[PDB]
Amino acid sequence: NVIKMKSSDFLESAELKVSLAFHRTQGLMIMKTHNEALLEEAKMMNRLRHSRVVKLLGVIIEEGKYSLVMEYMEKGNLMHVLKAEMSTPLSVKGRIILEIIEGMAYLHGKGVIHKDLKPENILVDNDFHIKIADLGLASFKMWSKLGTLYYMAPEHLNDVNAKPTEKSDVYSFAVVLWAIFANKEPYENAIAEQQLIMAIKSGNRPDVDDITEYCPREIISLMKLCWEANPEARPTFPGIEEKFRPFYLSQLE
Ligand SMILES: CN1C(=O)N[C@H](Cc2c[nH]c3c(Cl)cccc23)C1=O
Repeated sequence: NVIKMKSSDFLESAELKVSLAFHRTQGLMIMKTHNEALLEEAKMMNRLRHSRVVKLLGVIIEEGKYSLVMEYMEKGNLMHVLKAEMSTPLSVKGRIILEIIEGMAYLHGKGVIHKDLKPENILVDNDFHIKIADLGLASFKMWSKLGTLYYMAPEHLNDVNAKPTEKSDVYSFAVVLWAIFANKEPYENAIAEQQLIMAIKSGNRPDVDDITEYCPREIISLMKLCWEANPEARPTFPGIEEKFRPFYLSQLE
């Protein structure tokens, strides 16, 4: 069940519009700050309970304040971790890839298409374990009513009519795979938003040759399959896991 929280249960906040908040009992939490259906959508999102998914612990529904309260991941997002001293060994990277696949397969099993999967939505703890988050509320309908295109499937670029599918998340994952090995955002040479959109829609993808740090040939083949222009040519997350998991256990531990 979802917990109705009061802003009096918090001692102070600091904007990391997300914010770190200190609860007087449950400790550290993240706070992101139609009255009736808002709490039912909170109950629905509170059902997303998995080890690789940031849990919605509670909601603040007060006169003037409407906030979503989530579990805190002490290291921040994936990109910030990757750029902070690029020591991150290959076996840890492979483990992060496997955890992302597991979280995405869980979400799709609950009928949830993310739509905004990117390193900014992959949060990290002190042991380098990850959880998928939806900080921009891409998967919300009521709560959302009250460099980002790098991870967007070409079918949605310049086409808002296109219904997002489970294959839209597979494409985002493919670009996340490239970013994990490159330790940076793709398309550094792109000059304009319009040219980048048209280049991607015409077949352009992140530079596979721009990975100075070693990346196994099998992972490069996987990202090339996941970022295929035809959504139907992309594999599903359990299909990715069925090939990645045995590679991870026999080559990366
Ligand atoms: C904003 N928010 C989260 O990041 N985690 C919780 C639960 C949640 C809702 N939608 C999610 C998606 Cl699409 C991915 C991971 C967690 C969630 C939440 O409310």
